[PDB]
Amino acid sequence: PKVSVIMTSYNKSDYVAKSISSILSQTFSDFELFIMDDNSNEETLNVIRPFLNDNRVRFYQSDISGVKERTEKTRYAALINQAIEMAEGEYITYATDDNIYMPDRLLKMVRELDTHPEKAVIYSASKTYHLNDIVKETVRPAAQVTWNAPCAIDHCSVMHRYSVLEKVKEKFGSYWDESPAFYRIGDARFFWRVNHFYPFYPLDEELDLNYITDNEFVRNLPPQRNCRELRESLKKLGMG
Ligand SMILES: Cc1cn([C@H]2C[C@H](O)[C@@H](COP(=O)(O)OP(=O)(O)O)O2)c(=O)[nH]c1=O
Ligand SMILES: [Mg+2]
Ligand SMILES: [Mg+2]
Ligand SMILES: [Mn+2]
Repeated sequence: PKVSVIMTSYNKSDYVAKSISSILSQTFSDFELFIMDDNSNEETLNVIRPFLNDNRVRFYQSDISGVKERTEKTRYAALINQAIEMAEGEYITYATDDNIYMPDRLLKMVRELDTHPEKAVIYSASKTYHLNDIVKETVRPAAQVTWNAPCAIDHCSVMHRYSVLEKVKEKFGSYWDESPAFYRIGDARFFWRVNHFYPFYPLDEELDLNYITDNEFVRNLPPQRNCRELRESLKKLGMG
């Protein structure tokens, strides 16, 4: 397939169907969809189950269980890294169980990369609906080429050439960073790695959607490193 969509899933029974469905109904149909479930509850598994009937879905379920295992690594990064190793697509993109793809997302992103061989990483604008019907709408723009993606661009707004992954692994030893110190902003940390070698090219269109309302787990992670740290290191890096 031209595109490998890598989605992660953990206990979002009320939302995961809409997420999956938004991918399976894309106008661009030449993709494989990895559903990397991190050993979710019964309710979640049962919502996902019918979608496994779609011949494009490649479902993998971990055996992870308990606070030690959930806090040993940034789980989604480990899952994403696993999927990357199995991916057959020329282009790679990410999805989650709480994010919705707009119908022409894959089509528009694939066209951008097909058309511009010089661009390796692209990103679109993203929209979040704050609920309570809608009380607030937040848009994350995609107006400029950027060498400083961390915390400015979301997990779910990017597509890149597979070849990007080689470079990243060559320097850092892995693709996404599994260190649990980057649990809250794992996307930013992976974008930080990519930004050592590639700028992110914009698609001034809103192509993904989030809905939001306007623990022994938290207490067992290491101190969390933050955005500022990443942005300053890239500014010092001085690639742009
Ligand atoms: C907590 C956890 C999340 N995940 C997945 C669920 C989501 O697809 C992804 C991000 O988690 P999420 O809870 O959405 O974090 P955020 O606070 O950024 O919204 O990680 C796992 O795979 N394993 C886990 O143990
Ligand atoms: Mg061009
Ligand atoms: Mg996030
Ligand atoms: Mn989320």
